[PDB]
Amino acid sequence: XAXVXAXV
Amino acid sequence: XAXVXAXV
DNA sequence: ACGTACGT
DNA sequence: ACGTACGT
Ligand SMILES: *C(=O)c1cnc2ccccc2n1
Ligand SMILES: *C(=O)c1cnc2ccccc2n1
Ligand SMILES: *C(=O)c1cnc2ccccc2n1
Ligand SMILES: *C(=O)c1cnc2ccccc2n1
Ligand SMILES: [Mn+2]
Ligand SMILES: [Mn+2]
Repeated sequence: XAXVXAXV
Repeated sequence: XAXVXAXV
C-alpha cells in the first residue's frame, strides 16, 4: 500500500 | 539510491 | 499484491 | 564515485 518504488 | 554524484 | 529513484 | 526507498 505504501508508494516509495511501486505503489500498490 | 546511492549518493556518491547524484543521491536519489 | 510491489518495485523507482541520477549525476558530478 | 553507485545503489535506497514502505505499508493499504
Ligand atoms: C501495502 O501496504 C503493501 C503491503 N505489503 C505488500 C506486500 C507485497 C506486495 C505489495 C504490498 N503492498
Ligand atoms: C520500490 O521500488 C521499493 C523497493 N523496495 C523497497 C524496500 C523497502 C521499502 C521500500 C521499497 N521500495
Ligand atoms: C539507487 O539505489 C538508484 C538505483 N538505480 C538508479 C537508476 C537510475 C536513477 C537512479 C537510481 N538510483
Ligand atoms: C555521479 O554523478 C555519478 C555518475 N556516474 C557514476 C557512475 C558510477 C558510480 C557512481 C557514479 N556517480
Ligand atoms: Mn523487492
Ligand atoms: Mn509489510
